Amino acid sequence: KALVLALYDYQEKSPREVTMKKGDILTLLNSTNKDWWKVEVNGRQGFVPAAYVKALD
Ligand SMILES: [N+]
Repeated sequence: KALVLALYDYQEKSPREVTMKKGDILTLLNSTNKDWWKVEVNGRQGFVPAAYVKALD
């Protein structure tokens, strides 16, 4: 699966979200929504704002 780059820190604020740090390389799981993408960070999966990551490939 594709990788995305965290452009900002984001702290999860709902049970379906996940936290990321700027510079993190996240695995993209689902980009079907315009605003929230499902990613894998560490060993957690959840949603982060699509604007706060950049797809690499
Ligand atoms: N998290």
